[PDB]
Amino acid sequence: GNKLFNIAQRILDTNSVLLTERGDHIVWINNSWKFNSEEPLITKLILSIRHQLPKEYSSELLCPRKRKTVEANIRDMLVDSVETDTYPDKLPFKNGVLDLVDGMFYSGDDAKKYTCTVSTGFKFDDTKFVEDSPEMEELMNIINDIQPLTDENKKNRELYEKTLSSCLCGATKGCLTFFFGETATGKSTTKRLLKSAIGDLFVETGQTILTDVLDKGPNPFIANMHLKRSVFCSELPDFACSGSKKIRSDNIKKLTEPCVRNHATIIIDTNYKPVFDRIDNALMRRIAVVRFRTHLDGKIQNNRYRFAFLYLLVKWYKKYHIPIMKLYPTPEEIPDFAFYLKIGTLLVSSSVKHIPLMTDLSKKGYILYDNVVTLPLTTFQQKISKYFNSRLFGHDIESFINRHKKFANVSDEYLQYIFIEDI
Amino acid sequence: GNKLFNIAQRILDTNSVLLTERGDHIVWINNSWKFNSEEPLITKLILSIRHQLPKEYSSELLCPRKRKTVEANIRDMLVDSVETDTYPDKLPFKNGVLDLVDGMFYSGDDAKKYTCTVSTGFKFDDTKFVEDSPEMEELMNIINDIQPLTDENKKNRELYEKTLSSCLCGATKGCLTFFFGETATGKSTTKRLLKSAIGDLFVETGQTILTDVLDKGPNPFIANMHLKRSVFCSELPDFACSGSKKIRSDNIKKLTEPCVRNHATIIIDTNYKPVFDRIDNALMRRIAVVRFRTHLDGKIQNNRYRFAFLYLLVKWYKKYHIPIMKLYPTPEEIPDFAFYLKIGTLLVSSSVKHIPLMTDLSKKGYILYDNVVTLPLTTFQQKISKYFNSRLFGHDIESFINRHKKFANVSDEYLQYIFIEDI
Repeated sequence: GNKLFNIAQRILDTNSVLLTERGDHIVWINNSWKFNSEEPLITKLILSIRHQLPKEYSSELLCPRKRKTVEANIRDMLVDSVETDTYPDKLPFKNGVLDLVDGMFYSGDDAKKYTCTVSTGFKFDDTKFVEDSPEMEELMNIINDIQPLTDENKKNRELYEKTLSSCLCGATKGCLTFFFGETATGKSTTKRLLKSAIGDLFVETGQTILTDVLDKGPNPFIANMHLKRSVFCSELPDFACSGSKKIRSDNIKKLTEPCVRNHATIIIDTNYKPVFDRIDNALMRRIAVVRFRTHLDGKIQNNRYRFAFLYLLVKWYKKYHIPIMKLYPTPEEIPDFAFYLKIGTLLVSSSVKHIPLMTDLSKKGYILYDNVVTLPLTTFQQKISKYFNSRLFGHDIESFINRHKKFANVSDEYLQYIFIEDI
Repeated sequence: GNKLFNIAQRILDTNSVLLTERGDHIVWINNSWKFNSEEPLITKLILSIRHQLPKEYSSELLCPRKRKTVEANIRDMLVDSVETDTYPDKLPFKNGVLDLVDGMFYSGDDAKKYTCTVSTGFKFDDTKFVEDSPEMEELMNIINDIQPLTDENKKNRELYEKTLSSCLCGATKGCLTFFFGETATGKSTTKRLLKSAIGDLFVETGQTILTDVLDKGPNPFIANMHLKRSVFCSELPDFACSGSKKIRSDNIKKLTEPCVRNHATIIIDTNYKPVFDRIDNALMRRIAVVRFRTHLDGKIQNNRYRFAFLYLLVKWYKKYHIPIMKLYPTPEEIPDFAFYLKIGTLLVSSSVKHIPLMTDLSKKGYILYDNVVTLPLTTFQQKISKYFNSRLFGHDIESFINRHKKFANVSDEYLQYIFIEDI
């Protein structure tokens, strides 16, 4: 056999080139995984790899024709595709990868076992990443001041922790966090703090994507989120005042779908209660709200506590986080949302069980027209007005009636729903 | 004579490369058929098959130039052309193919004779596939609880069994199926079972990109379904309220025929009565409805019932399904159709034989217009009111008279339809 095939076999044995599902080849150089298409990097690896080879095989990887032949031989013997960006339990660095399972830092060729195409953008240091230090002593007071240790907030505190516990674990988390508070309440103190802790992956924006459809075109806002670990909405549109675009909805549902991969959590800071275009029953299944009831900079700007802040995060991924990543929505604390569940509980549509009960509802004023319960117009309106405060609620009631004006005819105005309290 | 020519002849004799009359060659490598729109794979196949040859025709199969020469010789020996995915009774797995008419599993080169370019995405095994297991016992318990064998539901049960087994998943089948019943009655539980049974080939979609024209723009759905086996609509209540789009009948006609391969069954399931933009001839033929009126847990997540669902399906296919996948419509239980069927039966276009019979209709007050028998305007609006209630059927009557009226000159509009109930 010729020497070129043996050299190619040896290079493949020292596995450094992999084939992706897109048909491109990824190479291992400079302790990093390079993935490129316009510039072939195979020959560059061939030139550098010659040092750790027998001298007889060496001194031949100099004429470009030999390197081209070796590259062709390597390319012709790769038939199995592999997947990238797996193990959603470790995070990369400029010098290796840190595993959350045991807090150990793979470095050098140990990183080859993980196909991580991104990095935190800065070097990793084991120093200052300890459970006890002067920075360790001077910390966990800002959080306690910002997050009270009271029992009623304690669970909320855990929920407040949970977001950061899910901040870096990327498994296409569909959930929305709403940090509610006011000025100088410490909510902004955590702002950009993760940028000190994580960096590079931390990205923030305003309302540009909050009031528009991401499918508008090939904007960068639908390109960078494919690999970002987390995102953070900022600013205060103040939906209440005139001129706001309210909420462009279903964008959250669209982004919940993987691809079009996506592993960035979304956090929105608000000093006011938001106003939405509409409400769908699935919306309460994703959004959560965390409040703050409380109300020096250069040191954080120096990023002294970069490794120190990571340790309490590690403890938080130890707590309530190892088995599952699940985020539990809390629609109860969301205003303009309790009304929807209240009217849903008190009002039901045509079900299987009401078939005999119409016989009773006939004496309740419910006509049995079209084999369904029909209530005379404005009768339900006055019933609700007696069972509610009207005013702001009454406007929402009228809006819901307009949205669901289930009228068979223009002359025949009725409601297809059934009053629970009528029973 | 020429060693490379003999090698190419032997490789062709192995029957591993085929032409697909589309400018591309399919290659049988890694126990699977792969296309050639990617980088050429013939050289990879040659390098792989290298071993199964004499050493004399093995040593020189290392230089890329000789491999390219052999490939060029190989390309000149193909003048024929074969199709892909022709047999409709085969279900392709990752490690083999399952027969449906008989019941047997190929695994390896035995399955090479079948040209299938798709797979379920999961490897198939005889273990947990046979009967007499706790999983299948739970399986009949579940399907008997959800679908009782009562005489009321016996037709519903038989249509439901047919619809699941209606997917031979190998040929284009029309008659878009419909599922209606009470929600939260195990109807939604079956979609996860179907997802487990099918795997990657199963795709479900909600009401999105459905109420509009699917053909406009290069939509991914029309691009991917060419080699898909089962795609059906998700369970969503119909948007019959204010500010809601309607169901376009042109899309049904577009999807009922293969694109210029629609070998998939389309099912629309919901617990809410749909509404219709327009009606026309044969549209009731392409719709079939199965009632779901009649009314586990973590075992669905671990797909422990993934297997044995296929023995249920194949037993259904053996049960009265093997004489063709012909479907039958059920438009009786659909609104906007009963009155349409009645007016179709009660009215017929007048012919020459009805010309003298007009004299009898002359006793009823009908007047001939343009020396041809017809129905004068306003002389039948009250006639229809006798047969059908004005309040509900008046909108349908006015819509029909606005759509189809054969509006002639002023005071000469004519209706070439007679009443068979009167005569």
